[PDB]
Formats: sequence, structure tokens, C-alpha cells
Amino acid sequence: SGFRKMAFPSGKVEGCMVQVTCGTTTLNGLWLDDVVYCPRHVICTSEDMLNPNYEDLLIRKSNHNFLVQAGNVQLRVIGHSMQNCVLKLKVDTANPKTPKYKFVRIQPGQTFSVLACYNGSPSGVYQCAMRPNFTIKGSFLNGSCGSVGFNIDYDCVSFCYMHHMELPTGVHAGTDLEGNFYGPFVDRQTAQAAGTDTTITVNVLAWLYAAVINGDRWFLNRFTTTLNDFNLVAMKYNYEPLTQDHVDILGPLSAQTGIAVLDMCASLKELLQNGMNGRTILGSALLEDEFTPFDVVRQCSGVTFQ
Amino acid sequence: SGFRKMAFPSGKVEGCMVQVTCGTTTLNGLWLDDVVYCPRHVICTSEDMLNPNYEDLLIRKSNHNFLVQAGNVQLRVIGHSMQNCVLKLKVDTANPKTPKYKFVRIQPGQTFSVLACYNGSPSGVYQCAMRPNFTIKGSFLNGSCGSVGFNIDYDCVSFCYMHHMELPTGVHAGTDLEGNFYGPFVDRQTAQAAGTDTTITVNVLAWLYAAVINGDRWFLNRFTTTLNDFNLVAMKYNYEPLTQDHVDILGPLSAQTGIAVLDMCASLKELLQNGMNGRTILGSALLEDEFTPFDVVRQCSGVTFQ
Ligand SMILES: O=C1CC(C(=O)N2CCN(c3ccc(CO)c(Cl)c3)CC2)=NC(=O)N1
Ligand SMILES: O=C1CC(C(=O)N2CCN(c3ccc(CO)c(Cl)c3)CC2)=NC(=O)N1
Repeated sequence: SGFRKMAFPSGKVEGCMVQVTCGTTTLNGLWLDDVVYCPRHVICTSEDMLNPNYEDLLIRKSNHNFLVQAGNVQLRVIGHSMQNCVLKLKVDTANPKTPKYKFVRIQPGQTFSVLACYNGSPSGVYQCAMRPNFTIKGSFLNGSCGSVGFNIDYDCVSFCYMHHMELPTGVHAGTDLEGNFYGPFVDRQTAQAAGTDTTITVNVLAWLYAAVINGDRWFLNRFTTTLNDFNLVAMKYNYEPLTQDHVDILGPLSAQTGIAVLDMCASLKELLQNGMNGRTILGSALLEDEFTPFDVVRQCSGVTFQ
Repeated sequence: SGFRKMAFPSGKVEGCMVQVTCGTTTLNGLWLDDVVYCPRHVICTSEDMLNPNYEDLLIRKSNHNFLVQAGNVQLRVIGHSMQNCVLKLKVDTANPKTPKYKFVRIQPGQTFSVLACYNGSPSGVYQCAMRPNFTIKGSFLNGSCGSVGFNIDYDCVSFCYMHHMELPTGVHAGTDLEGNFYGPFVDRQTAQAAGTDTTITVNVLAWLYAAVINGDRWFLNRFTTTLNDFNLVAMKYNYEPLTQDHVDILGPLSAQTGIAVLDMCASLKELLQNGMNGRTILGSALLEDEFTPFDVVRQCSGVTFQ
């Protein structure tokens, strides 16, 4: 029993984190095989941050301008190239702790674990979701750029995020591991703002199923709504509309509890219109939307990893 | 910026988790040097759980009754002994991934990271606090016994908790690594209940300082209370009393924000008597008490580990 914000074990990722220094700028890099991945703005100075020309800045650099450290061992850079907003540093030594990995781009609403690092040293791990406005509500300080987000499928590490910058509203933006930004953001210190965020409805429903599994049932009722009558109320409260695919994803949770998806939607509709009236659900007084249906199944059924 | 439930990187602990089987019972073990630590109830059957005599049960066992697996490698048990509620299995191979470690017993109110495991395989990591009633609000399923809690100081792993059982109210109880239970619990399936829980006041104050650092200031005021006038209100709402040592611990947070501790206590006193009125603090509609003053400093100043 119980329900926690659970992150993946970070051991397989800790061994891939390195320190990358170019000039007086130092951030984190991802060392896989003989390639080190890091944000390309590591080659920027104070004069370039507002209007950088990464083509010019990179052409004026050589391999010896990049200092890469794996703990105390120095990695000799034997080549460099730029793929979108990510810099790829070819090194002479292949990382012997390279796990089975792949590069995946996630969708809004999906969750992943973040290994926050500083000077190539892991500092902490936490779970977060990609928001519908393509930002994440992370916890990052100065020097955290290059920190990566990941999921673990069986024995394979799926890298999905590399941290690049913090927006003025305190939220964070980054790219996938191919260098392509999540959302309409660019890696230059211009006045960029994120669009309006919305609540991930399918995640709230999955979180309500986790509550029923753990004994919280006070919000239930015997009513039933349709998918269109629910979406009319949901859009009023800035909730993402619910689709038939979302219903099918919630299948296993509905079977384990014996509560149909449209039944639970009627309970969520009541919680949106009347509030929670000082009561709590799984120790929260707000509706949580950063647990996917898979996160609930994994935590309420117990699947490990190799 | 930002504030998350952040756990320690679990890499150094993942390499110490093994699978321990005795009869038809399988749980997790901690492999440090040539010793494997696991809960002693692994030697119990169905007939013994309600009234076990661990002296008799252990004397009727031999070294070959214990099957220890580190992944696929089998560890030959060359000796066994019992220290309080923990079984110590001497094996022929010393764990080459043994980090610098120590065994520490934590106090109520302190936090630690939990590496939840099943069949010796890590499944997830999360942060939790030792409650004033010596339980933890964990997330554990069947087979999680032997999972350990830990903190990381510099390069040293401080083990502080080993999971033993879940109580009927859904909370969890365990021992330190010397086998001594936290709280008045025993490892037999009798009807045990935890005492009344209270809110960790010093942790709430530390969490309020984290909010001010991150831009949440709506709850502040210019009033100031005394330590005794605050404790009179706190005990009314089942809050732990505040001591002068708690004030000194909050020193660095008060200096960084320029808000005295007694000033913040006046704000907490108002939040307890009037509620939050539908407003949120750091994305929560409740007062969070599972962040220590050290957790806030570490996340709002960025200290890594070796
Ligand atoms: O999330 C964070 C990250 C963070 C941090 O280390 N930064 C801020 C972003 N910065 C940067 C430099 C150049 C360019 C373009 O040349 C860009 Cl776009 C960004 C690197 C240093 N500080 C925080 O406070 N929070
Ligand atoms: O936290 C958890 C742990 C858990 C779990 O694996 N257990 C439950 C406790 N159990 C046990 C066996 C014998 C004795 C004394 O002989 C005792 Cl005290 C406990 C071992 C198996 N299942 C859950 O659902 N939650």
C-alpha cells in the first residue's frame, strides 16, 4: 500500500554524467560510447548569449578548447560536431559503463525521471511530467544544464530530455537527445514565455484510481456521464479533453477496481464543480495530474527492471 | 528555481541489493563486504508468523537453507547469525561494489531516500520522513521487505532503515541496520497500531522558507510572536512544539531571506487559524512537513556528492 512520487533508479545514468568546460563556462554532459552530448550554448560567452550565431562560434573553436572530465579522468576530445541544439563531442575513450539505451521523444502528459547534476556530479533524482505547453516544472539551479531526463524499460534506458534553460516564470525548457527543442523555444536569452498550461485529464483519472486502490473512496458516486458531456465540463476548467484512446489506456485500472471509466469521470465532474471541501485524496488537497496510467500500474502492481 | 520531492541518487545502493530465499519465502538483502543483511522473518513459514520463536527457527536451519543471488551469480552462504531483528548471512565473496558506508539511526522528523526493491531488483526511489510515531508513509507491495533507506553525506552512504512490514493503517515499520525497530513494533503478525501522528513543525517552517525563496510570499505578514505564544497555538493543532535548537537550525534560511524565524512563526500561526483559503504554496494546498531545513538548503543552494 501507499503512493509516492516515485522516480526510476538512477544508477545506470549516474555512470554516464561528465563535466564539460569550454572557456569559463562549465555544465554537464552525457557520455555514451565515445560521444559526449551537451547543450551547444556551452560555447557561448557573455557577448553572445542574446544573439548567438552558433555556426560562427563553433567554427572558431578547436578540439582542445573543450575540457571533458569523468570524475578525475580527463577525456581527450578528438572531434566535435553540432546536431541542432546539442553539441556532440567525440572522445578517444568509449564509456565502459554505457548501458543499453535509445533516444526517444516523449509527448505532453508523459512522465520521466530527472537526474539533476552539477559539475558532472549527480545531486538528486525526481519525477516530473512534460506539461501540455512543452515545459517541465523542474528543480534546477545554476550549473544544471546538461542534466538529462529518462525512463527505464526492462533493461534499456530511454533518454528523452536534456536541460537547457529556465524561463522567466520559473519553469524549465529543453530538448530531446537529437537537439530538437520541446515547444517553441530557442537557446538564446530572449524574452520567451510559455503558453497557457492545462491539466492532464487522463493522469488525474489514473490518480483517482490509485486512490480507490489505496482505500480513498469518499469521492465516488453511482452516476455515469458520457465522453462528450464530460468534455464540456472539462474544457470549462481548463482540462485536456478526454478521448476514446484515453479510456482504453485506463482499462487495466478499471478492471482491477471494477469501476468503469465513465463512472470515474462522473466523480471527477463533481469534484471540479464542488471542490473537495477540505477533504484530501492520497494526502493531497489538489487534483494531481503528474501520474500516468502506467505509473499507477507500476506502483500498484510492482514491476522491477534489469 | 523550483522545488521537488528530491531523492538521493541510488546508484551506490543499487549494487548492494541481492535476493535472499529461505524455503518458499523470498525477499531482499543488503550485500556489504562479505555480509548480507535481511529481515529475520525470512526464516518464518505460515505456522510461525503469529507466534514466532526465532531462536528455535534459526537453530533448525543450516547454511545451505539460504539461497542468495546477486543477479545471476549465486553467493555461497558460509555462516549465519542473528542480531536483534536482522539476519546476518556471511558469504564467501565480498561485494566489490561496496561503497563507503556507515549505520546510523535517525530521529523522528529526519528524511531519507528509499530504494524499493523486489526479488533483489531495484524498482524505484522516493523520499520520505520518519514520522513522530516512528512509522513511515512509504509505497511498498508484497516482496518489498529488505528494501533500505539511506542518506548520502559527501561520498558516504548512511544506511538508516530496513523495511520489515506494513501496519493495518497502510503505514510502514522497520528497523535500523543493527536490527532495532523504530517505535514499539515487533516482527510478528499481531494486531499492532501506531500512535497518533503529529506535524513536524520545524519542517513546515523550512518549507515556508523554500516558498519565499521561490517567489511565494502571499502568506507573509509583519507580525512577530514569541516561542511560547506560538507553541500554545501549535499544540492546539497537533503540531510538534518548537525549541530554541529548531530556531538555530533555521538560521541559514532566515539569513538568506532576511525573515526572522519568529516572523515566519507568526505567518504559520495565521495559516493554522484561518487556513489557506483556496490558495496554494509551492503547488500544494496543504502544509508540507517532509522537508528538513537541510533538504531545503541542499535544493535551494545545490550541493552534489562524490
Ligand atoms: O534551470 C536553470 C539553469 C540555470 C543555468 O545554469 N543557466 C541559465 C541558462 N544559461 C544560458 C546561457 C546561454 C544561453 C544562450 O547562449 C542560454 Cl539559452 C542559457 C546557462 C546557465 N540556472 C538556473 O537558475 N536555472
Ligand atoms: O510493506 C509491505 C510489505 C509486504 C510484504 O512483502 N510482506 C508482509 C509482511 N510479511 C511478514 C511475514 C512474517 C512476519 C513475522 O513472521 C512479519 Cl512481521 C511480516 C512479509 C511479506 N506486503 C505489503 O503489502 N506491504
